[PDB]
Amino acid sequence: TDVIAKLDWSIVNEKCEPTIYHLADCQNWLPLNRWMGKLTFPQGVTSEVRRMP
Amino acid sequence: GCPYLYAIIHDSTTGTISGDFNLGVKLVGIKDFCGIGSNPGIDGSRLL
Amino acid sequence: MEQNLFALSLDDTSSVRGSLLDTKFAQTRVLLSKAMAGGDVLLDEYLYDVVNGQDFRATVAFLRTHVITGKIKVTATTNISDNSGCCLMLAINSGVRGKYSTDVYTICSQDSMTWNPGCKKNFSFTFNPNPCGDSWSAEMISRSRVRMTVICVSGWTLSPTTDVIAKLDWSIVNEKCEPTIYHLADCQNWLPLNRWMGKLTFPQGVTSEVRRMPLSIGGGAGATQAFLANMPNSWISMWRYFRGELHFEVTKMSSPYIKATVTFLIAFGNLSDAFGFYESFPHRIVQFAEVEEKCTLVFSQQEFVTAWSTQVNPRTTLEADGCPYLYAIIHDSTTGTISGDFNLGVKLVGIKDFCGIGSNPGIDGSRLL
Repeated sequence: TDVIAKLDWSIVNEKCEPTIYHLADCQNWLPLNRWMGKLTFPQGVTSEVRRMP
Repeated sequence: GCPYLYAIIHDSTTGTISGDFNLGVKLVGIKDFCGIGSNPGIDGSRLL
Repeated sequence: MEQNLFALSLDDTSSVRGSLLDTKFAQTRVLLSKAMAGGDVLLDEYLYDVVNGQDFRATVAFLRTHVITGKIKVTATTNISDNSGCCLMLAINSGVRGKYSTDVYTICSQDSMTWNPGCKKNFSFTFNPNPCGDSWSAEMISRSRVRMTVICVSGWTLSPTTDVIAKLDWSIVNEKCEPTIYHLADCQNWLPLNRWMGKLTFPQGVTSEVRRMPLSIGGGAGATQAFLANMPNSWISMWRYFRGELHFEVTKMSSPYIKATVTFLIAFGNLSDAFGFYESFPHRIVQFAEVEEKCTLVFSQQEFVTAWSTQVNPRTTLEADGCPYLYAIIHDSTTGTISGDFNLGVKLVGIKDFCGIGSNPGIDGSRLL
């Protein structure tokens, strides 16, 4: 049957911190969360390979 | 001339039920990033 | 500038060392049918030939090293759904002649490896191509014609949607290669035989089930109008009687879906099939977790009053038999939500504190199981 998933929105006790992007050429760490793709591998002994830019 | 992240099947996907072996690949971040010179730009990009 | 060349980093004789990356010298692709109940020969081939195509970091150095110092690590990759079983085996042997038996009992006498891709994803181990040295070369196993094999011991309890394949990662790992020679010393600290005991088959249903295995593993195993035997088993046949601590490796080759509780023990032959009170004899009860694949059975000296005949005459009634038997009884009842059988691989790996008694004149062939 169709199913459902519940959500429990709560305001937890944690400090809210900012996440800003600089133009500093050298960065200790920079987050991008850029998706790379949905890899799809069909069954069988097919010779399979995928490239991501 | 630019690197690629490769995903190769070592052995072979399989199962006792019709289906596909999907994989979500997400680049979360770059540690010790290093940006070189300003980019003039270039319209759009490869499609995947 | 110029320089003298007779004395350069050119006469290097040292064995290949490094990471499992510079050590990978061979990758063989071996396929599996969509259906193979048992005894199928997935792939047979001389060891040295496994390199033919290959071209990895280590490949080149593999051939060109006169004397290797490390064992070979073979690693298979292959997984199948939780609701399906199967059992494979990779076994190397020093040599082969004529139309040999590809059966299981024949190949697992030397270095072998068994497993179920249904519960344990990838299997691997290390072996020594030169069974009596501590060194070996590429040209070595090529000439002495070292043959390795791959077989299916028990079919799929359920068929996969498509054919599948399992890859192999041949590497020369950093481990000392040690010999494994058989003496004629009547008293031995430990003696390995790896003599297979049989493929136990338990049909579903509440059927009253029991199986006996001869502790008189002399002469070899059965076969129509002929017996086949590996070197080890064939060798222990050298003695009349014997005894010692028995070790056993019982493997599950059926889908973890096929649940069943089996109980083992040592008892004699005259025992009825409708006995029931086996549970009054010293025993070991065996269950299998959804994943557990192997279970080791140890039977100390206290389960045998005295030594027993290595091999007894084939035409011997089951009640006239006076030599122990390894018993496998169903405690409750095999079961499942899918048609299939609960197969069990029983292999006698070795005897601790072995004791061989007097030379055996011999006796042609042997009981058939």
